[PDB]
Amino acid sequence: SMSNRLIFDADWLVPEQVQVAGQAIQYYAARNIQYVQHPVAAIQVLNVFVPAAYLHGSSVNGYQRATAPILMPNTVGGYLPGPADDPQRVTWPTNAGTIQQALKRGYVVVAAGIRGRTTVDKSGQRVGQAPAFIVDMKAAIRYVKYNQGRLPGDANRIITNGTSAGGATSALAGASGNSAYFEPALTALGAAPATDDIFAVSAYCPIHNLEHADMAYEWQFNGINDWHRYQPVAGTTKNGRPKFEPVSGQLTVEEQALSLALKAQFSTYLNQLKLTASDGTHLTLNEAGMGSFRDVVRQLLISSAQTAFDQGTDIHKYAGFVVTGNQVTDLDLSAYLKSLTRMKAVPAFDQLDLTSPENNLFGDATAKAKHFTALAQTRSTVTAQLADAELIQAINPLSYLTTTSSQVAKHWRIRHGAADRDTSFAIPIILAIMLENHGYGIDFALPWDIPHSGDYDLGDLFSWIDGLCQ
Repeated sequence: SMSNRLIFDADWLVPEQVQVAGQAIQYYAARNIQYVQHPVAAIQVLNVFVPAAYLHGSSVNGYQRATAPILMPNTVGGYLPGPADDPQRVTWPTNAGTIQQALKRGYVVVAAGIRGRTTVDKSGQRVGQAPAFIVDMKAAIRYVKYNQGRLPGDANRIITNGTSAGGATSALAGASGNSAYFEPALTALGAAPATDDIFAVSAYCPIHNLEHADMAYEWQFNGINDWHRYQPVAGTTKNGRPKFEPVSGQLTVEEQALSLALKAQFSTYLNQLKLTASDGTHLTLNEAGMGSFRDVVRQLLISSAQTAFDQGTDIHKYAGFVVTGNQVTDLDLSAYLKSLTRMKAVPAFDQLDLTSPENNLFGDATAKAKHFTALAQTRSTVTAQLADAELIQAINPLSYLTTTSSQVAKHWRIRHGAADRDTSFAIPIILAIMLENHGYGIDFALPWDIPHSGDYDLGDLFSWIDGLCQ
């Protein structure tokens, strides 16, 4: 209610400790903070964790109470709700280990709970479909910035972090700072009267650009007709984590037809982005999906392999690499992809029968799921509506990056594993190249033999943050 003044009080902070790694890391915690005045769901609270030194007037890793970075990780995956995280959390989903390491590194951590597509309100109505996830993330950032003077950490050094749909959430927060689109939603929640632009983005395998992801996926995987992925199993886990088992299928003839069409469409979409190489050349694909853009994808995979080769990894786990002396000199990209295998069927994101996580993300209180592409609406196998075009644009980080803007975070670190088939490699590459081309700081790689996952390179992520902030 209006009684909630959204004022942080450091007297709320209580002392705790956690092991990392062989050592007791001391910090203070304030949990279950209602970060808006009119929440519609119990999940909309945030936790604050502060290195102990900052309540005792001292320093950690070059930082102090006034100056520490504020890491804002989220636990969103699959566009599902993401509970507020905690270094003590053992319940799934959690990146508690990352928070423990972040505190040791001197970062203030503000971990906000985020609605997602299955969230319902007290009356059982859905209230977490798009754009709830990003509205909540923004409302948490606003809480932090509004409380700059009271909350330890520098609110001008907010760095979001997330994996998968949570990586899209982090990227979207960095891309969409202070966008008017979201203001009515934020006003209706009674979010704090502050800005929501942030300093830097960390994103692992961001599942974004949804309305073009089907095109990209078939550009990458057309010609591969079997798909292999995972499905939940029964049993009850001590920590609530889901357990999985493999499952596969073969594309139907309908799917093969759509696949070849979606692949062709990708070239038209890609070329019109006007992506440019470092020499100024337009990165393009021809009608067959071949060209300088494909050469960039290949070179990033060769670079991934070279880094691994140099460490004594056997890169011939996968097919296609040409090694000459000590150098990975080329790559048969089709062979590599056949050995990696296709994960998703067709379309991979906007399913014709509205059964994907992304379909459900684009539902609303009336419609459980919607299409978000013209192709899937036209070819729908169930009665269905298309989501509003403005909403689809508003939740795509690329919509904001057609220019050099100062609402956009200046610094980006994006990773997508070279063994990650949850979206085409083209999707994070497009994001990275657009950022580069518009003058933003972008540190990008496809780490070797990494699956769909995040937070596996914290030493390097933290060195990047410290390079920006110390």
